[PDB]
Order: sequence, then structure tokens, then C-alpha cells
Amino acid sequence: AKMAFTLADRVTEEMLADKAALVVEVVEENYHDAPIVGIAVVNEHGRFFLRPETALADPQFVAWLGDETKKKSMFDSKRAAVALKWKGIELCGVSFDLLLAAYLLDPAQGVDDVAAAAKMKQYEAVRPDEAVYGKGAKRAVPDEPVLAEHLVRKAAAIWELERPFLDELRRNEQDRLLVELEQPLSSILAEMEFAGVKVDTKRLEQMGKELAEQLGTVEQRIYELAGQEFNINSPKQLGVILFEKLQLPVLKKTKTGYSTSADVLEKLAPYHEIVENILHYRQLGKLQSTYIEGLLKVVRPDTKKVHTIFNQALTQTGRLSSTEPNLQNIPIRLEEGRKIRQAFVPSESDWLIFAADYSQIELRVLAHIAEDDNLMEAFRRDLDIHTKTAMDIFQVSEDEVTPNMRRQAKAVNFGIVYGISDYGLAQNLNISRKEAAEFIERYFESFPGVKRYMENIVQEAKQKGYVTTLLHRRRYLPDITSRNFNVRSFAERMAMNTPIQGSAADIIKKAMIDLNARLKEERLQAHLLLQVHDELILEAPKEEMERLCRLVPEVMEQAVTLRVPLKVDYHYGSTWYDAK
DNA sequence: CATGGCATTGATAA
DNA sequence: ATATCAATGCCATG
Ligand SMILES: OC[C@H]1O[C@@](CO)(O[C@H]2O[C@H](CO)[C@@H](O)[C@H](O)[C@H]2O)[C@@H](O)[C@@H]1O
Ligand SMILES: [Mg+2]
Repeated sequence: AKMAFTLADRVTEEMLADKAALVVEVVEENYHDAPIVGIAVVNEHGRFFLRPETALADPQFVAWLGDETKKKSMFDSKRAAVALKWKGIELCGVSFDLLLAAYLLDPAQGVDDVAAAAKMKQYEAVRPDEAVYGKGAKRAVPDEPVLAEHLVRKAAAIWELERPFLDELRRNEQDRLLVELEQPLSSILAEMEFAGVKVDTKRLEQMGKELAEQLGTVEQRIYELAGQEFNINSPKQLGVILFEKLQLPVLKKTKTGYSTSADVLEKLAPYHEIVENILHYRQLGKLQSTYIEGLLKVVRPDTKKVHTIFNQALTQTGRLSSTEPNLQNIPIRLEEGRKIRQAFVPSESDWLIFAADYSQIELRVLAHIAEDDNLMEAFRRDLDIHTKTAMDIFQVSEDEVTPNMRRQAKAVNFGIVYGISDYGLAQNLNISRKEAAEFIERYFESFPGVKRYMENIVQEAKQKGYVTTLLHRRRYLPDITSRNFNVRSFAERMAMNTPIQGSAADIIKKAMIDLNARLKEERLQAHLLLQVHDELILEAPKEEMERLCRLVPEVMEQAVTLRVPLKVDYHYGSTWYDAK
């Protein structure tokens, strides 16, 4: 049976109640400067559908949107907030976001539309967006009758589902996580995305020329060494040239054929000169295709800025993800790729890029959660954690720690945070399973508290069915009881890793909220641009650097209080690259 | 073709 | 041994 609603030709007073489910539909996946196809409002007075041209041109409706005393319940308010920012309209008073609520209740559900969230509470009087708009090339906004009913039904679902979702969140002790962390953060992410990051396209285009020149040289060399031309970017064809024509050893055999991954080629490097060339080709090609051509495709022609979209409701650990473009994986480890960052510049004259990062936040969180005396003392002394771990597992003094020992202790540290595994560590350090197991045993002897935590967290996940982070974010782990070893082992690693990665996520998110409040208080023009899991990137007038050097690290260091200190490093400069 | 999904690869946290 | 996003190649699918 159809749902009743008023398809209004104009805005009325009863459409402006002090509480309502609001739908400001943006069908385009990338909502930056995108069209708003329709509006729906459901309140105590009934259900209404409004045409965007009408509603958004009405002084009363716009004022209602920006009145924070007029409460709105929505789904993915960030999407509406940003689409409105591009139209010069401010959205305030959003007291409930169903997308974020569902995400906190169970990130594994993958809720991406009102229907999926509603299905969680046995409410199905609403269709999936995909069912209405279609998908892929065939997607499209349907006719008004169909469009209007869909938005009203979504608005109605939100109006109906707010209470039950809030009640469960409360049961889970996640009510504050939603209202005090995620929702406020949503507005901050909206400003960040809207502000965007300025790109020096000419710089980017020149790097593209340089890379194209080098890719040509190396590409020829490869054919010259292989005795024929082939698609180097084809693991299948490449695997034939290497393991069939050149007779190179087969150390790794992929599920579909021969492995040609970096780790394998490095081992094969000694056998033939073609290998080093393939590795180099891989590097350049990745930089060119993904970063040069990739970025240039999404930069706005007019402003020369890129506007990423931070997906706040996707990762299973509580982290954010970034898309179109992904600004959370810009090269930095290798110098050639690191150069890419020189293309990210301040949006105004005489402004500078300022970057602050937590130093070893995951291991510090581990020390806190496990309450390992040795690990807590290490951070209390602000010790080089990898040198310290080597000293312990190898039983030597700081002076006796060789570069190779630190490298291995470092690999052990990453394995501990990720959820230890002898095979996993062995694979990473290219050693035997047994030898890796010995390292791990050595590590637990030196950090008994960490061992206790790993055992306890797994048992707790088994008992409760989930694990939680410092601010009460949770992740259900049904596979923890599977009789399949591989399936269960993955769930156990997730049990060990989620509370660590997740808590580090909670902390930096709170720091973002605290920082924005401090910046406003100080009336500084500095503002957040990006977040990259453990670091915050801002831009600001050069005259604000000294104040930021003190303010940012402090706010980030005091976001939460742990059994160990939180340490934040910072750098600033003409470009992102220079902010080192 | 026609667009679409899987496989493999590699970039970030570092 | 964790969490992501996305490019190129190649076969599914019609
Ligand atoms: O608007 C972000 C928000 O929308 C979801 C779906 O509800 O993702 C959509 O938009 C993303 C940004 O363009 C795309 O990456 C994604 O493919 C599209 O479905 C949520 O996951 C997200 O939180
Ligand atoms: Mg760091």
C-alpha cells in the first residue's frame, strides 16, 4: 500500500516544526557540487515532499535548515551538509544520523542506505536506493511520483527508527560515542571536504613528463632484456617471460599462476638483470597511473583543488577511509614518490601546510590496555621502541643492537599490533615458521602483560561475542568460534588488533573535535584539511605557525589520558612535502 | 563490442 | 601477522 504524503508546491509553517526526519537527496555518489534532486520532511504534522528549486529558494525553509534549535534526524547528514555548502546553504541542528548509528551498532552490516539500516529492526516499508535509482551506467533519477514516494518512505523510516536505534546504542553504552564523537566529527569532516586541498597541477604535470620519459627508457630495456615485447603490467604474461622464457626460479606460486609481486622479484633480482628493471618499472608505473594521472583526473579545473570524501561509516575498526581521491595513501616512504606531496600546497598566499602526527600511538595504546610494565616503562622513558624490543628479545645492551636486529624487532612489533602469527611474521621477515615462533616467544617473555592481553582479549571476544575500544566502539566476531582453523585464527587476530587500531581511531577523532573547538576559541584562521589515521594535516597563515606548534600537539596529546604519555611530532612548510 | 566483476598489484598507517 | 582504495589486465556475461 502506498504511503500518504503532501507533494507541496510551496513551503508551509507546519513543514518547519522543531523536530523532523529530513531527507535532502543527492543521488550522485560524489556529492561535491552535486544536484539535490528532492526534499522530504516527516514530522508531527505529517509527511511532505518538496522540489529543491522551491524549498532551497524559500527564505523560511533555508532559515529552518540553519536553525540549530530545529532538530533534524537524517541518514548521512554529511552528504546533505556538503551538497548544501556548495549551494551556500548551512545545515544545522542534526541531532540524529541513522547511518552513523547503524555503523556504530554493527559496522559489519555494511549499511549504506536507509533500507539496510531499517532491515536491522525488521522495518521494510522502504526500498533500497539501488532498487530505485538502479546502479552503474543504468543509474538515474526516476520520475517525480516514484522519486517523491521513495524520499518520503526513507524520511518516514528515519522518523520511526530513531528511538529504537538510540535505545540500543544506550544499552551498548554507545550513546555518547554517537552524540559526542561521530556526529560532531561528521560536521568537521564536511568542512574539511568542502574546503578541499589546493594542488599545483603544473608541478604535477611536469612530474608526469619526467615519469613518462623514465617509463619509456625502462620499458625498452625490459623488452631488450626479455628478447621481445610484452605487457609488463600483465602478471600472467610477465610470469611467462620470467618463469618460462628466462627460466627464473619459481619461489611463489599464486592461486591463478606465478607470483610476480615485489617480495618475489626482490628474491629473483640476483638471477637476471630484467628483474630490477621490472621493479623500477612497477614503481614508476604506480606513481604515474595512480598518483599523477589519478589526481589530475579529479582536480577541479576552476579552483585546482581536490575534494576527497571521508567515508565515516565503512571500516570495521572505526578508522575513516578516503576516496576520489584517496588522500590517505599519498607516497612518502620512497623519495621518488614522496615528491608527489610537493604538489599539495596551501590554498592561499602566504599560508603554510602544518602536519602533526602521533608517535607510535598503537603501541602506546597497547601498553595502556595490556598494562604491560616493561612496555609502559619504555614509553615513560620515551625510548626508541624498536631498539628497546630488540634489546629484550635478543638479550643485548643498546650498544649491541645492530641495524639488522632493530629491523627484525620492528617487524615483530607490527606483528604484535596486527595480531601475531608465526607464518605471518616468517613471511614478512623471510625466515622459517619456527624461527618466527622463537622471536614471538622471546617477545612474550619480555612483555608478559602483552601476552596476557592477547590471551584475555580472545577469550573475552569468545564470551561476549565482540570486542570494544576505549570509547566503546565494537566489532562482532562470530568467526572466533569457527571450527575452521584459518577462519578462527583470522578472527582471533581481529580480536587482538581491533581494540588497538580502534582505540587509536577514537583518540584522533576526539582530538579533531577538541582541536576545532580550540581553533575557534583562539579565532585562528588555521583549519583541518586531512586526517591520515595517526596524523592531522592543516593549513594556515604563516603568522599562525608559532601558536600552532604549541596548540596542536597539546590538544592531540591531551585528547585522552592513558597510563602512558601520548607524543605528537609536528612539522610545517611551503608544501605537504616540506612539512617534514 | 558493453559494462562489470575478479585477480593481482601496490600505496598509506610507518 | 591489521585496516583501507584504486589502477591495469582479463575473462565473465550477453
Ligand atoms: O556519502 C558517503 C556515505 O555514502 C555511502 C552510502 O550511504 O557511500 C557512497 O558514497 C561514497 C563516496 O562517494 C562511495 O565511495 C560509495 O561507493 C557510495 O556507495 C556510505 O558508505 C558513506 O558513509
Ligand atoms: Mg607517526
